[PDB]
Amino acid sequence: NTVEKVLKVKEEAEKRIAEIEKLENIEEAVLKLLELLDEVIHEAALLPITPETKLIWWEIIEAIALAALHKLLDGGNIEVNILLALRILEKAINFLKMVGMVGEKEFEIAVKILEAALHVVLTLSRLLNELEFVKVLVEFINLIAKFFKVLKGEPEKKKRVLLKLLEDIKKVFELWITRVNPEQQILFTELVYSAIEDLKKHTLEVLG
Amino acid sequence: NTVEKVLKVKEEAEKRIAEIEKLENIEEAVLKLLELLDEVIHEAALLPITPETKLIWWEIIEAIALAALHKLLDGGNIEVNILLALRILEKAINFLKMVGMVGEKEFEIAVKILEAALHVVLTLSRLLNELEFVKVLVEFINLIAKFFKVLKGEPEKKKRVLLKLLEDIKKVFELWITRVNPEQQILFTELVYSAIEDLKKHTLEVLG
Amino acid sequence: NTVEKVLKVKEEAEKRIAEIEKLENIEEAVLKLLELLDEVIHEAALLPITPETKLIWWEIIEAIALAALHKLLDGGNIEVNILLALRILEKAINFLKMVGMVGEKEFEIAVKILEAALHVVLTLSRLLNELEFVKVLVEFINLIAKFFKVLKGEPEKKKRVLLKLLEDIKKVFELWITRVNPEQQILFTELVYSAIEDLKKHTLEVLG
Amino acid sequence: NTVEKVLKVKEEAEKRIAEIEKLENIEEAVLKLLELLDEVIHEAALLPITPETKLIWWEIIEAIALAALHKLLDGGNIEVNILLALRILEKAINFLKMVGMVGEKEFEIAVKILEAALHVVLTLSRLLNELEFVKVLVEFINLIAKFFKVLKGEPEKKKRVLLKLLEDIKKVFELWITRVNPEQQILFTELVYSAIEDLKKHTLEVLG
Amino acid sequence: NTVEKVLKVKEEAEKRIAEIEKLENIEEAVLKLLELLDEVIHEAALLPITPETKLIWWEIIEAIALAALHKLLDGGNIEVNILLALRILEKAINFLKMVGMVGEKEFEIAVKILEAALHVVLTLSRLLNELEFVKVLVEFINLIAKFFKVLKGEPEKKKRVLLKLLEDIKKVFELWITRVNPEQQILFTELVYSAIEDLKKHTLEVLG
Ligand SMILES: [Zn+2]
Ligand SMILES: [Zn+2]
Ligand SMILES: [Zn+2]
Ligand SMILES: [Zn+2]
Ligand SMILES: [Zn+2]
Ligand SMILES: [Zn+2]
Ligand SMILES: [Zn+2]
Ligand SMILES: [Zn+2]
Ligand SMILES: [Zn+2]
Ligand SMILES: [Zn+2]
Repeated sequence: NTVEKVLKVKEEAEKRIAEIEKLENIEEAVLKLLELLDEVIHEAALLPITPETKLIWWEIIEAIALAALHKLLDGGNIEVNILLALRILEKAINFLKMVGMVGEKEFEIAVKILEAALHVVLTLSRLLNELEFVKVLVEFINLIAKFFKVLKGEPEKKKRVLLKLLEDIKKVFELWITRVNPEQQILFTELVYSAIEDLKKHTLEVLG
Repeated sequence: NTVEKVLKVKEEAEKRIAEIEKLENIEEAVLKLLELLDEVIHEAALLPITPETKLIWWEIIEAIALAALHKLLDGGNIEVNILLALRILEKAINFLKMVGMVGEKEFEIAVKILEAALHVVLTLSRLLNELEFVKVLVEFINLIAKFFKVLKGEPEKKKRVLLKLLEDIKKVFELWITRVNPEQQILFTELVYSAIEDLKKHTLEVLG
Repeated sequence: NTVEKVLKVKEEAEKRIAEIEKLENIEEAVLKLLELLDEVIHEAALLPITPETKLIWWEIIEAIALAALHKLLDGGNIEVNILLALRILEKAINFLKMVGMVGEKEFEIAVKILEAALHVVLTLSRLLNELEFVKVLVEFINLIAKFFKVLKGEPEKKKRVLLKLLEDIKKVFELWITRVNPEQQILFTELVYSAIEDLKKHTLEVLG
Repeated sequence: NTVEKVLKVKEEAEKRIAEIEKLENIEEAVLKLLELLDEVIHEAALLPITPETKLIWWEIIEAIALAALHKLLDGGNIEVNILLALRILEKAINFLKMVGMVGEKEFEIAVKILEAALHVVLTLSRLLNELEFVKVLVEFINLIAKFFKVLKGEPEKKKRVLLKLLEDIKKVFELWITRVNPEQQILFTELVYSAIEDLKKHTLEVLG
Repeated sequence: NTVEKVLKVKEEAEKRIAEIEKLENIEEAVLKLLELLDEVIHEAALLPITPETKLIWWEIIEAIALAALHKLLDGGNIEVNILLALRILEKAINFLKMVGMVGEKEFEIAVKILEAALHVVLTLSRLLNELEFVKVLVEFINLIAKFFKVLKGEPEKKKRVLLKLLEDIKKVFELWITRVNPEQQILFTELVYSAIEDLKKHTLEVLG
């Protein structure tokens, strides 16, 4: 049966997650987690999707992704780690496209993954240069736009989630901007606020 | 009749624009929009131009170009996006050459395209390095000189448009220069101001 | 009986695979595996195909091909190894042609062989020059088009497999393109995206 | 017998240490000490480890490491010296991995090396910029996590050592933070306290 | 007697080594040393091997190989020198094959030759381009796999030697990777780490 295959995949994935967790070397652990995500998504693509297996696939993806993000917080190069976080998010979005329609549980899981990735990215970007920080900010805003355009749901819930993410981003940016001299302050504030407003317009038209 | 052909081209172009707008991947969307612009210009070159069809052709070009520029604001690599904006402007200038004489409506449309490209370029160049920023500035000033050399119109209107563009450039540059140490400040100020003065001279002699 | 002959061939092939695995020199090992594959295909052509023997033939082909691909990862010249991987894929496609109609198990085996070849090719192509890398990419996209044109199955499964392969290719290409200067970036991006869209068109029309 | 070989190695290492101490140029001395450490570790890996030779190997490694760290305090480029301290610590951790089980004396020696490296790193990082200082802090916290993950011992002793190291780090950080403006203060305090809490969690789970 | 012949070979080999050492031109000296190695191996193949003569043959091979490697460090073309180091290693491996069973002294000599070749290769590859450096790394990892597959010994000693070699390679690679932009960083890290994991799997299966 298909469900039996999915739970076998889940068991093997948890075993591999424990094995990687016992690897004592963070740089070679995140790559193994990414390869595990790739294998899981390949297996998911092999078999046809059904409502009962969607939740199990989402739990597998959520476990692997959260483990990988926390490992990204545990040492390495900052820019490489930010790139890896964005790539994990992109793989999640591709799986979202493949799985099609989602329910409330899948919506919650996807929002959890997005929120964890956002927190990791903000924590890591606190240590970048000015141009790199603002570039990472703009890139993540565009990624949020893509994620909300692919993911479907009731407009009110998506609006609330978007507001929460924007408040997180704004808090970090308003703390960070005080170090960049009053003219670069104006430049970066205009750029970031325009990006946020364009994001709001895009997702609000998506809601309609 | 030529007019029905041009309106059919317009209908097809709007249909393709909607299709591209629903493509969820920005990097593949700008390239498709540029390809659509190329096909539209090839069709325009195929049939001979008349006063009635000029306006319709300009609306098609305006729609495609504005969509492409806004998509350029929506994610990608900064330098590639700036190059693509300059490419869209150059295609518009080549179409202006092909058309020949331009009236008031066509002048207004072309000025709008130029202003949109300038705003996109400034917004994106805010995130570049020093040398790359100044190189982009000089390149866009030269592009403005070429655009005003090709385009014909009343000297006072062109003077007002040129002054507005120069004020935009000067505002962005005067905000940006405060971050580059007082000697590089003198170097870049000399270079940029000389470029602007040469642009003024060239366009004022173009007025004739 | 025919089935007895097929299992005799299978046993001989496994014995030869073990012998080659104990050969300690990779360049001679891949060629010996290719010769074994040729012998197996000749034997398959000699006997008439039946539904029960199709699975056994596919298992033999799968074992030999996966062993040869993993050996291709284990040392040699990069370009020769890429060519050998493509040759193994082409031999599998020719066997697919000779066999004809396939079930779900044969579909899974063929997709697994294709994915193993794709991963080997991407890994080996990371070390090529710009032009060679893009040439290998385009050649493999055309090979994927041929493979999907020859292989028959339900449109949804083929669409999912194609999407997964395209995501893999886009992953590697988007990591690689950041080293080739913002103008070659535009050139290669246009070329590769046009190739991918043409592949999508061909495959989707094949599905219908 | 292995033992007399190990004391030969010890005699040669001490002779080379004296020779390097008489070299009057600090940049060439740290590199020579690192080469000597590499040679000693190669010799150690050559022969199989025994309980009696473990102590002698640890005394040799402790002598070389302490000499190299003190030489790192005696002049050079700050960032290169911090990097070299981290690499000495990483070599000690790799030797910990190779040896395996560690007794009380080896535990004391390893903690001595770790504490010396920490004090050197804090002293040198006192002269860095804000971003570089906080990056070095986070890197060393992750290195402490790796060191405690590899090294085994009674939970209470490891807890006490961890508390001592954290008090050292916190004292230096609380002195340093008063110079970075009240908003960057909040940013860096959040980041550093989160890193310390993660370190505590990881180590305490390792103890269990 | 055979032993007398072997010591005659040794005496003339040392005489030739001194003559070559007095040659003042390194390019002609490495080729002469390689020719001397070829002559020695031909002589060794001429007479049948015995337990007593194996050690003497290994001392001759070790002397010639170490002299040739150090000369490779003393000037020439970087790529040609790396190739020549690999050829010296391959000749040593072929001699290992022809000799057969290996004791502890021969194991020690072979490991020393391998380590000398590895250090020469790392030192010379420090000055290559990105693609050439990674290609040399992958080639040497495959050569290490071949060497450990041909050479026989107790699993623990081979495991320790392999771990030391991997730490050497990782040290050089982690110093080098910081210059290649964060996306090529991910690409090369995935490639190299996968190669190292495959090497570990291969030799650990060989140990069993
Ligand atoms: Zn952690
Ligand atoms: Zn939040
Ligand atoms: Zn937008
Ligand atoms: Zn304006
Ligand atoms: Zn292998
Ligand atoms: Zn894949
Ligand atoms: Zn001192
Ligand atoms: Zn202390
Ligand atoms: Zn020399
Ligand atoms: Zn070494």
